Amino acid sequence: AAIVPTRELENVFLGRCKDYEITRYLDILPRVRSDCSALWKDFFKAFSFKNPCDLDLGSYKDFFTSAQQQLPKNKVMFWSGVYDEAHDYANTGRKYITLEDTLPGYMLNSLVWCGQRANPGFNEKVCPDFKTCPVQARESFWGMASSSYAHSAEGEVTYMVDGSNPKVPAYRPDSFFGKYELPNLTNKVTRVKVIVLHRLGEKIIEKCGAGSLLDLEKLVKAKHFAFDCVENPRAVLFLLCSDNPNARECRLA
Amino acid sequence: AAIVPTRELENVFLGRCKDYEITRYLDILPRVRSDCSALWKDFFKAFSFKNPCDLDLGSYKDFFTSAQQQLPKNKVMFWSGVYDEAHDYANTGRKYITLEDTLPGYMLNSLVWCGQRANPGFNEKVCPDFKTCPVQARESFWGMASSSYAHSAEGEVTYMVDGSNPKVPAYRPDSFFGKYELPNLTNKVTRVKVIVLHRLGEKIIEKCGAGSLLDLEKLVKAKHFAFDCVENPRAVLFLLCSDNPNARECRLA
Ligand SMILES: NC(=O)c1ccc[n+]([C@@H]2O[C@H](COP(=O)([O-])OP(=O)(O)OC[C@H]3O[C@@H](n4cnc5c(N)ncnc54)[C@H](O)[C@@H]3O)[C@@H](O)[C@H]2O)c1
Ligand SMILES: N=c1c2ncn3c2ncn1[C@@H]1O[C@H](COP(=O)(O)OP(=O)(O)OC[C@H]2O[C@@H]3[C@H](O)[C@@H]2O)[C@@H](O)[C@H]1O
Repeated sequence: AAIVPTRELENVFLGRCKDYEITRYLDILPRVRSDCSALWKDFFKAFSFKNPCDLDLGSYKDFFTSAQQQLPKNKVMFWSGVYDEAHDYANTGRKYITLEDTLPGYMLNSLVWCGQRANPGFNEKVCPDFKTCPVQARESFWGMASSSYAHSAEGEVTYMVDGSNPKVPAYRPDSFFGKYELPNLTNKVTRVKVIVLHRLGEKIIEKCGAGSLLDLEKLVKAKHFAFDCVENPRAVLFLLCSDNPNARECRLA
Repeated sequence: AAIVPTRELENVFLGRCKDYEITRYLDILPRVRSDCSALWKDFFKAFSFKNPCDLDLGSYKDFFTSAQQQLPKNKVMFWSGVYDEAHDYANTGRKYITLEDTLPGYMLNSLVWCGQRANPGFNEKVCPDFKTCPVQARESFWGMASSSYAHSAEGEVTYMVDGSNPKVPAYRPDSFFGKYELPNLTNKVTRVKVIVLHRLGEKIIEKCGAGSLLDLEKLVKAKHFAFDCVENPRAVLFLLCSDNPNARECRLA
């Protein structure tokens, strides 16, 4: 494990960008004003010719400004600890939007990149363990992405959490949700709908109305939002049951 | 009576190629030897500067010879009628490979294009509907696509079909599957396993052992493959029930 940057970053970013422009999410999400080139100048300038750890929460502000899309009322989803589950359920924009569906999220998803001072101004060979930079440098991209996404959310929002992780509560201030989403939700949000995942054949850790979720309910209420919570709603249980068919909580009548 | 084609077709095609090339199906599918630019050559030369209907089964043969990646033993799936449920089940290469997960597939999926013979060799305004073009010109691309895909399979293959369509038999000789995939399976293939879909709260139309599935079962046995069949296997079913959780077919116990 040495962190390997994405080869041909500009070309890959440009590809993804053009592809999304013309063919992805057309009626689910609006297009952005900026061409794929300017977005690049914007994304490049933020990290290039600077040291890997030489970045703040303001670095990519210009990019995120060009790249923000109006988000559909009531359809915005945040997730913690449940990447595969939340994304199957959200269903590629069809049921809910996730960051990964937005242009910015789509473009940069799974990509690895960093600066250097020497020409060319980005490092194509190696990249530092993120644990070695200042948090605001290491969070500077996806933190600002979350912030900007949460800011744009209107209506009901939905949040999917993991209620079975004995080592990690369903809700925590130190997650990205906790740090960058929940506190950035505007007064154009009305209700927070929490979906709690209860892993098949695993012990239930976080019940709804107790521990960290109650903690969360208090915060939601404090922000003058409406709040509700569900544990394993049907629609979701079945997604679950598909990968673990012979599972107990999937006994068909 | 006529359809609009995909804007900036080459940008889309290349962009896609580079995103596939660098970032998609890495642990799952291998890369091709050709530069993106070369894939764009064999491909454009097929339909370019011709009547929109001047296409046949061989037109794109070089493109499909180029874009052709070996396929992993046993993970290869065909479908007819059941698109979303098939790609849902397959799970973006995790459980099965679809034609759409492959380089040629990925690239052109959903795209609309057509030659004209005047500059620039393609029409950017308008293009023919389905029935408007002859059978071999309508099926030149996706049929040749299906051809190689099939030619390349090994071990167990998998066929998912619609068993609830009064208008269209689960199996057909004149489907893309029956015209192009089936005839081109090789002695390296050993078994064809069918999945019959039975849409929820809809009336069963076809069953294993019968109708076109029996026709099919014989055709298999005659090319010397083992055969197998199942109707709404639990794993499949649960996906279906996630969209219609209220349906009788999946009352929990
Ligand atoms: N798509 C992304 O690259 C990305 C990653 C994390 C979070 N987010 C945003 O914030 C929320 C999810 O993150 P969270 O912290 O609340 O829960 P989280 O703790 O589950 O986020 C971690 C998950 O995101 C990816 N990831 C792993 N390590 C990461 C790292 N250190 N930095 C960023 N992502 C990492 C993995 O899929 C991982 O399982 C979502 O609502 C989303 O909007 C986006
Ligand atoms: N890639 C396509 C494709 N792309 C668009 N379409 C495709 N059909 C088949 N294929 C391929 O042949 C098989 C399905 O063909 P067919 O049984 O005719 O699909 P069907 O379910 O009969 O085809 C459904 C519709 O989708 C169109 C068809 O022209 C038709 O308009 C698949 O395994 C796939 O490999």
